[PDB]
Amino acid sequence: KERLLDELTLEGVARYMQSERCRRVICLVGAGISTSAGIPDFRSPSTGLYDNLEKYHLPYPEAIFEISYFKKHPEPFFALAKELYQFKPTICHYFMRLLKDKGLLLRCYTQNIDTLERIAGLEQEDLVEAHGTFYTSHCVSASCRHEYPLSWMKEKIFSEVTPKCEDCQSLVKPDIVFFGESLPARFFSCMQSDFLKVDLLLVMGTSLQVQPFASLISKAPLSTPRLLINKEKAGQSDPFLGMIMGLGGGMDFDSKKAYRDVAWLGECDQGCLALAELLGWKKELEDLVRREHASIDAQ
Amino acid sequence: RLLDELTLEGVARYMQSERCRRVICLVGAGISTSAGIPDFRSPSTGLYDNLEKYHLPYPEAIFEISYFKKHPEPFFALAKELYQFKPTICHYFMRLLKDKGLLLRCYTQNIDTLERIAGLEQEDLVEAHGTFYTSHCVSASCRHEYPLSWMKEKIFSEVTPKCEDCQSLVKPDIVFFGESLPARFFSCMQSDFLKVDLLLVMGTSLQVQPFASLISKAPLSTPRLLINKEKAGQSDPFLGMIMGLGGGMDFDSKKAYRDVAWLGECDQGCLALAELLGWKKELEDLVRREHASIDAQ
Ligand SMILES: Nc1ncnc2c1ncn2[C@@H]1O[C@H](COP(=O)(O)OP(=O)(O)OC[C@H]2O[C@H](O)[C@H](O)[C@@H]2O)[C@@H](O)[C@H]1O
Ligand SMILES: Nc1ncnc2c1ncn2[C@@H]1O[C@H](COP(=O)(O)OP(=O)(O)OC[C@H]2O[C@H](O)[C@H](O)[C@@H]2O)[C@@H](O)[C@H]1O
Ligand SMILES: [Zn+2]
Ligand SMILES: [Zn+2]
Repeated sequence: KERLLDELTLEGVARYMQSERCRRVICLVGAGISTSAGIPDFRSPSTGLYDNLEKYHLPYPEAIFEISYFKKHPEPFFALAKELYQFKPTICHYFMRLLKDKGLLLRCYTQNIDTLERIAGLEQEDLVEAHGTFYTSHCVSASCRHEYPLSWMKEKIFSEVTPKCEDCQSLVKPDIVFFGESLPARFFSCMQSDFLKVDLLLVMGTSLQVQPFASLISKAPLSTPRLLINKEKAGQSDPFLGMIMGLGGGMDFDSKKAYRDVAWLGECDQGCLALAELLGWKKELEDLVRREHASIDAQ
Repeated sequence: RLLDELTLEGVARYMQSERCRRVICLVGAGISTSAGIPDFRSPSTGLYDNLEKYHLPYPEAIFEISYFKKHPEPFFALAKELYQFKPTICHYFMRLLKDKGLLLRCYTQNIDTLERIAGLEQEDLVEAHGTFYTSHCVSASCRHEYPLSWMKEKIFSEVTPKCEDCQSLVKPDIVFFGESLPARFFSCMQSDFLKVDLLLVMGTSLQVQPFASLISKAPLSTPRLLINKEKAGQSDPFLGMIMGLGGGMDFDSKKAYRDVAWLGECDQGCLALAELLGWKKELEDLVRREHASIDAQ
């Protein structure tokens, strides 16, 4: 339990990052880093997806990604799946690409399934897609588990055909993680190793409202500084009934005892630009975004 | 490793040793079922399966602070509909721990007061999910306290309570979803869990935070005995899990070292351990005496 930051501010963190002790950075990201791109997050008021599902007549919004409700009524999820089937990465994404190219990125653990991380240039080794992906789909039966490709899933989706296994006739779904579902093994293999020697955590665009992902901030050493770049504070709350975080497993930005957590409130993109400038990468970042976006438009 | 075998017998042997000086009990609604009080989440019998008459979006809503401010009628309806019972053998076993200087603390999620009626004192107790005894206005600015008498009159009168000052809702200090827990929970927690030699967990599903976190707060060497109808706290990780990652029980893996599950009724598990400890007759005599006294208006 050591304080490495000279001051609990973005500036202090930048200074720390340009030190030699800071070699390994883990990024923890959610849907907030993609809103600037046109993709809605989940729990933002009025705007968020969970406030926009009335037409599916769910008992509650999370039901649409809940494995039991799904097996019982899979039609809504696939309707929503086609209703929301291109986007470009954000400055946040390319800031993470920069971290990678500057040899500071041990890993990015993401809750998103938009693939903007890959598109931003991150490779699979760099990525833990904590909540799955659409690229591959599987028959839900544990015996069968027959794999099916993205082309097949699309066909079924836009063909408005509820996918079934050609073999067992069971339901087939994309390997995105539903509530009640187990997370990809890679999530666990990479976590056991990654968090033992991490020098900085960068949390961005997440409300930290789901487990086990929320536990990740607790897995880092107590000395490891943690910076949240988010429109609102997350992970900091007094203990209340139904809280997601484990007791003492959250962030401490403001208490008298606060020593390693820093909260920059605003758009992810602007926090990333600010940090870059403090680091001296602002024009390199800008040029990376203009170039990549340009190269994208050409396609 | 402190337990010689992961069995009730190994726990009893450990408890008779000199290394077991302080015991913390963690209890839930399952320790009160044998007295006629239903739990929350047991299928069909549990309360959350018996709230259809209130037409809730989900059962927990009836104890959720937001739905409550929007729709306070169902709660009070239930509050009078569920407004006497006697403590069970499990409660008196905890009283027995108290009488033998082994009980550091009992943390309870229950609000039925059978722990007090059973003979536990305020200092022995952490009522983690509050109490019906006192009631407060929901406004943080107001926070006008009201007595049990006030709340009863209002409830049995079918009168939705309002604050005399701000006209906002008034509710008993039982902890709803979204509500902060009593400060004493955290103050007692910080000190208690540095010096606990045994966790005894009874009659809870460990499905709500921050109470579920308490098992992770104990030292890694401290044995943990669950006495419950079903195994609790031991699950593979999944999206939506309540437990923090690695914060649960390990009864059955190859790496298990300290956690033991005794599956059955709480009263029978307490009788079995008592027997093992040589306290069974003393326990049965305590229960008989105190129940007799109770019957005596
Ligand atoms: N443009 C932005 N700039 C900065 N912060 C933002 C921005 N947009 C949103 N935020 C903040 O970003 C946060 C977004 O909160 P949430 O929408 O809950 O997204 P999640 O990724 O954490 O959801 C996790 C899981 O929940 C689901 O069940 C799925 O399983 C998901 O995988 C909020 O604090 C916003 O204020
Ligand atoms: N007679 C019995 N003997 C042994 N175990 C029993 C018995 N009866 C029930 N059980 C077990 O007892 C366990 C009771 O499970 P739950 O019904 O969730 O009660 P909680 O106290 O943990 O609820 C915690 C909070 O949740 C609410 O929101 C309130 O806020 C509560 O404070 C089950 O596993 C049964 O198998
Ligand atoms: Zn199949
Ligand atoms: Zn008031």
